[PDB]
Amino acid sequence: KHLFLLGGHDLEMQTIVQILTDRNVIFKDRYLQWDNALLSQYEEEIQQYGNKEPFIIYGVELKEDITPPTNYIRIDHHYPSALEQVASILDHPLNRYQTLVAANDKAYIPGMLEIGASHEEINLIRQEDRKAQGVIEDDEKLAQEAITNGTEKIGSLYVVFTTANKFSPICDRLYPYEKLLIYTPNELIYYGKGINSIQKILKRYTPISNIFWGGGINGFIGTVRNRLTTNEILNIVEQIKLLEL
Ligand SMILES: [Mn+2]
Repeated sequence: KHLFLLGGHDLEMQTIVQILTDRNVIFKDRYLQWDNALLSQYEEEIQQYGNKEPFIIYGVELKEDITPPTNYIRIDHHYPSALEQVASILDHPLNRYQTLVAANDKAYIPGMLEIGASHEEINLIRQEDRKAQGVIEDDEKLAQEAITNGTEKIGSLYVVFTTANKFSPICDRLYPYEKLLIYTPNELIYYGKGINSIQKILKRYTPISNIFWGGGINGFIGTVRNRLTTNEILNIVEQIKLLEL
């Protein structure tokens, strides 16, 4: 008797829920999100089924903050994706939509281009991932108005002013880009090349406790919402634009 505990919600997890549902496999979805994708949320299930023989508990991208039981199998990324692993466990053959979900999860748009995604499949997967991540229609429409009316190109840098709360509707519509700076009155995020030079600027204005970053070709660096004043953000924006001279 297999039991799945699900973690952070994205297109993959939403595609996993659908496969589990169509294979009649029991799962508990606590509508979790990356900020709280912890094995601790499921202690009630861990204490009912854990170490009991007949049950195998699969954890799907669950952070193991408490000690897992003996009948726990971890499903995460390191190499197959959680969707592929779950699909091998269930011997479910992935359809085209599902192979594109897996590719998008592993490698964003380049991963879909490598499997031969048409332009309208990429848009559809991108749109469906943004919905599954909680982007509301308003941010989509604010991204279109920001791109159309508040986007200003300087050197290789895209600079976008917006009142949106989520920025993926902007990123996905401006891709491919080399440098992208998105700012609101309350936060800014920088995407693309040169994150370390942007790092010097941000530290001149805030502790590193309020800065978040990720490396690589899809690298980014930004400030946590409302941790900088609007005046400080406006000043930081100018200094980033002076890096293009
Ligand atoms: Mn994944």
